[PDB]
Amino acid sequence: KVFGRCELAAAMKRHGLDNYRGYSLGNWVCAAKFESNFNTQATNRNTDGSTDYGILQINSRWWCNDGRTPGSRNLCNIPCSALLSSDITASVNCAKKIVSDGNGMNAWVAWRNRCKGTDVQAWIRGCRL
Repeated sequence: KVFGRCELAAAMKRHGLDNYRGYSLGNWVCAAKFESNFNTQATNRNTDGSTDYGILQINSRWWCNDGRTPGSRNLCNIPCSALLSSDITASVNCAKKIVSDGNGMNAWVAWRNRCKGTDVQAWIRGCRL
């Protein structure tokens, strides 16, 4: 399903992402906007054969199992399909592991290229949170 901007901000906050590892809610909303356009069902195949899943485009190379990414891991211990649910719990929980991995939100290349350093608070502006 496709979240509204404020609807996703609220859901992310409810699931504990606001200021998680020091990243304000606007960072998370901005990342989701450019990764998936707020669509939980978003998938994209990578050149190496791995696939990115869900609102935060989490990659099967490391984080989830899709049964078709040779040599990969499943560090979030979930089927990649869980990342496509209308319920964002699995995506949020896995994102918390990813952002704790060492490079912070730079793990999301779209965040680094389109969100990092910008006025990310604009993404939650006007939202009842």
